[PDB]
Amino acid sequence: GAQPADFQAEVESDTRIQLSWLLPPQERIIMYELVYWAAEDEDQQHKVTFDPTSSYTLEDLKPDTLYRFQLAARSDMGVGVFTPTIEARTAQSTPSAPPQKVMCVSMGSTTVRVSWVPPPADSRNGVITQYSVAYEAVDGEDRGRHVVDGISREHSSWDLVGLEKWTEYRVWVRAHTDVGPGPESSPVLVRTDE
Ligand SMILES: [Cl-]
Repeated sequence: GAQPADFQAEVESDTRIQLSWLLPPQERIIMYELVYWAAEDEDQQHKVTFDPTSSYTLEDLKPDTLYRFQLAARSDMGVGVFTPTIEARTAQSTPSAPPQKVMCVSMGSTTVRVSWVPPPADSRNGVITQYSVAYEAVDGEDRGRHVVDGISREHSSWDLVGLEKWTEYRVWVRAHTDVGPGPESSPVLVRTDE
């Protein structure tokens, strides 16, 4: 079939982009071939073939990723040439994995230093914009969770202050993008001095 006309891409979400084009005039269209790839990894292309239609929503894409697309039409006369490339970028998401390497060390009777590294690069789904640290006493009177947020992305540690003396705490660390919070780490236990 003829090169598809008015081929366009619309971002729908962090994982979905809708492609659309014109139905070809007076052609016995049989199927379409959609070739797509991430701009950052142009050696890895994907093709999906499908029955005739004028729109296709690609799903399960990677968040915050610039994608490129080309479309070809197969008619009873065979497959034609591909469209020029078009592009669209999926939205960001929240992180899909916690901060890694979480450690806690007592720094006195009422202070604990929490340290971490960012979640793996492929699970950030956007630029990491803040961290939060949650803590909860294991024993003692206040058994509630307390959360410190707004920790800037350049921090790799944070001091929890004002804790109770000789008290054990659970500590969890969580990453955020502009979209919102990701999951928190598995808890690390730490006890204050004296
Ligand atoms: Cl929390």
